[PDB]
Amino acid sequence: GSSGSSGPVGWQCPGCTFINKPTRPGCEMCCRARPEAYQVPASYQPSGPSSG
Ligand SMILES: [Zn+2]
Repeated sequence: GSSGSSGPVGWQCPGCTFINKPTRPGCEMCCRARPEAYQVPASYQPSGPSSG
């Protein structure tokens, strides 16, 4: 495969290669379901704001 290809986050749509957030199991462009094969880093958050 590719040596050191971490790149940006999110799973690249297996159809439109649309780097979709690691929290969105679906696509936005071709709304093509997320490829189960892919792997998401458990214990992940949308990085929401805090401190009111
Ligand atoms: Zn897509």
